[PDB]
Amino acid sequence: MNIFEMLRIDEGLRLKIYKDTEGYYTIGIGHLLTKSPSLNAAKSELDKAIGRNTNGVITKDEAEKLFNQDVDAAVRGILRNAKLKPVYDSLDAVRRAALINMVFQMGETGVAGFTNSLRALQQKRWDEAAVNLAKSRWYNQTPNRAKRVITTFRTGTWDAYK
Ligand SMILES: [Cl-]
Ligand SMILES: [Cl-]
Repeated sequence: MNIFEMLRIDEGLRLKIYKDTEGYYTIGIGHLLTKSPSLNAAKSELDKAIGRNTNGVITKDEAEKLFNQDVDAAVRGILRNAKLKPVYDSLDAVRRAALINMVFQMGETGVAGFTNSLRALQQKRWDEAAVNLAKSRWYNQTPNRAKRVITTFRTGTWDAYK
């Protein structure tokens, strides 16, 4: 298992514009298009993203290309974030994947704010981190996905995804 596979399971794959868990227009494998309430605005952001008039539909290859960029951007924002990088550098391969998942989902800023959980992860206090991560709007809005990531940090295995 790896990051791609992991996120592919958490986000799914949709080839037409859809609303995410927050009601925002999205496409592909969790590619957010816009927070605006307008489908037209979504369609425009979509064509700009793919470089063609899509009519709000893309192909699988196109979804995968957006995914590749998105995963890459997430890793890179982790590496540039002064709060995130030290954490990521301290972790093993499997837990690094869980930090990337959260960043993909919530954005770097959102993640950099789990101050307390970051500190526990960095100190390798697994159970403490897991408990703290659960006290979040994140866990209350998307509990099954959050439990999966949390278990990942707790155990350092892919068990939650098999
Ligand atoms: Cl260490
Ligand atoms: Cl809470």
